[PDB]
Amino acid sequence: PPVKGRATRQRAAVSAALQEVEEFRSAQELHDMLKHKGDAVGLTTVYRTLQSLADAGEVDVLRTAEGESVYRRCSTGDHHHHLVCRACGKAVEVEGPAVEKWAEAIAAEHGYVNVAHTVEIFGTCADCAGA
Amino acid sequence: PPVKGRATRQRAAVSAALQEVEEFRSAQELHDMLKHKGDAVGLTTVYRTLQSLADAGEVDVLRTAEGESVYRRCSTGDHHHHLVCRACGKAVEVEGPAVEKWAEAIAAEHGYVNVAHTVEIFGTCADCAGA
Amino acid sequence: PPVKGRATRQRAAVSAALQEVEEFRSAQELHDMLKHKGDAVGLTTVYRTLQSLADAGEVDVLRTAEGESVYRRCSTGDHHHHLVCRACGKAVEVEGPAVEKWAEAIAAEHGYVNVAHTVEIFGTCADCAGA
Amino acid sequence: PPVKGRATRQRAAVSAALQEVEEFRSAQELHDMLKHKGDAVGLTTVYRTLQSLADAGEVDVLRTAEGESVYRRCSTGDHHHHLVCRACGKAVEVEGPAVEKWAEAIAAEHGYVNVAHTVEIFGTCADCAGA
DNA sequence: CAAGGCACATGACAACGGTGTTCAGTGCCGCGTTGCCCGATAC
DNA sequence: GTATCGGGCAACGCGGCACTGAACACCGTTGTCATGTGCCTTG
Ligand SMILES: [Zn+2]
Ligand SMILES: [Zn+2]
Ligand SMILES: [Zn+2]
Ligand SMILES: [Zn+2]
Ligand SMILES: [Zn+2]
Ligand SMILES: [Zn+2]
Ligand SMILES: [Zn+2]
Ligand SMILES: [Zn+2]
Ligand SMILES: [Zn+2]
Ligand SMILES: [Zn+2]
Ligand SMILES: [Zn+2]
Ligand SMILES: [Zn+2]
Repeated sequence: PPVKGRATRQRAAVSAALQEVEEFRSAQELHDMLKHKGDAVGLTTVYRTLQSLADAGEVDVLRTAEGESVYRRCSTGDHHHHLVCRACGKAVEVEGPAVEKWAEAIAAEHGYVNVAHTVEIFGTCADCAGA
Repeated sequence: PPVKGRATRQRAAVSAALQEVEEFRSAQELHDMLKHKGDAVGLTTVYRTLQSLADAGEVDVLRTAEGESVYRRCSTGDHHHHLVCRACGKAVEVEGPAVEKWAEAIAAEHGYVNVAHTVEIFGTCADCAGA
Repeated sequence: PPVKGRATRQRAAVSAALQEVEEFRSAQELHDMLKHKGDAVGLTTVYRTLQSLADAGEVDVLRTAEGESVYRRCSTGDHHHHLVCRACGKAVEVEGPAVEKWAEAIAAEHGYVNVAHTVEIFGTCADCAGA
Repeated sequence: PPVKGRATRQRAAVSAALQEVEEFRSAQELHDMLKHKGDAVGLTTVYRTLQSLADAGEVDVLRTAEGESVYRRCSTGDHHHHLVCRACGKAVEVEGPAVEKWAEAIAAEHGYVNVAHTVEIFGTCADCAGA
């Protein structure tokens, strides 16, 4: 995820960290990892870099029920929904043509000016269910 | 809106406000409406009664971008999703058989033990765009 | 370390950590220890409690060369001075009456109506020098 | 006022401004003085040249309560402790042998390999007390 | 019907855990500059 | 042989834009203390 602005070690390090993690992680959880790495990127810098890469669309952003937003790096450039397990903290990338068609059809039925479908699935995997 | 908690004048006043407005409203906004009525239900009372109704199932919960939870009363007890306009705060109930099937299919392919899917569409109204 | 206002678990949690620690530590450093302890006090909560305890005099505060203030609970509330080992991150309490008298005499020569005398020492122990 | 860095017009201007002031001055404030003179020396250049002079020991430094760095040029080459009035912002150099001996003695019994003793006094002068 | 018996209730505070804004302070990549450094010069 | 002269010069200056460290501010939610309101047997 190349940052749009002039490259610096801190922004490059957060970009590398997003590639290193394949799970949705909040800024506080990522900043703690970078502090343990010894990179020295500040919590405020981690917030600014995560927001810039997410605005570019390089990293996907999701919100939990608690209201804490989480950011993950996605291999697929194309838009897709996600099935996420809270216990794993990891998400699966899946895209639905039918759900997208249903959202457009619902917008057509109500004559809504624009469509911004937000389909997200939250389920726990069998491995986490086992204890 | 039947409330599981012991019956009191305060619970009835907030329940009346929920029935009065179909559109999603924040707990603070509902408290302000009760203050205007003269019911003067306490903010700590409005927050507790809204949350209690939600666990019972009388009210449905949604997340505004600002991150403030909003509560509305729904006539139908069947599973449904909401097509809501952020600009006008107007919510219309929408149901799709295909979205249920797609969510079930993603859960089945990944073999997650328990899965619950939350879906909503954000669009402006044709009347709203009209000037 | 007591806080003047009504006590809560979070105020007690930061106070317990300051009593447990025998060295000066920053708000961010103390917060990471508490997060691992599972107390779950927020960084803003760590800052508000630390500042209140320091005002009471329960915890003595020293300013580091970097400029990030570090807080520690001293053995006695009596006035004293500290010699800090940078490698240890811990200090030894030593007070000189003569230095206070010297500061008072020179302050009187200055003509100051009232004066505040502060002394700090930065060094390293013989054991810390060995590597 | 010698500068370790290669001599140039900008370095001549910052050194002259430091010579003119006999009180602790913020690096940004010295830059403000230089633009007022019309020297138009760069702020980044003012910061690096002040740091080089401080490393040389030509101009002394003090850490303020806010934590910003202030630089004062001193007539006396020999070591001393600055008594800076909080109200005036001006410092009079006073040296005490006893405080140095006390710091050395406590460090020696503690067994510290090396120690640096720093003493600062802050008070309002009788003239400043007058209003 | 009213006093008791008891509970659940309320509300006003007193708190808080996120994410966002000021800073002095410092990366950076272009510029410039200065005493040195040499090659002449025609005498 | 000296000496002043033009010009190049490469290892260094400079400045402006740009971006970063902690400490601090906001805002929807509560956790903790007290008391008035509601009902049920017992009289
Ligand atoms: Zn994705
Ligand atoms: Zn989609
Ligand atoms: Zn799982
Ligand atoms: Zn509904
Ligand atoms: Zn559904
Ligand atoms: Zn609309
Ligand atoms: Zn102490
Ligand atoms: Zn003292
Ligand atoms: Zn040591
Ligand atoms: Zn000095
Ligand atoms: Zn004064
Ligand atoms: Zn001394």
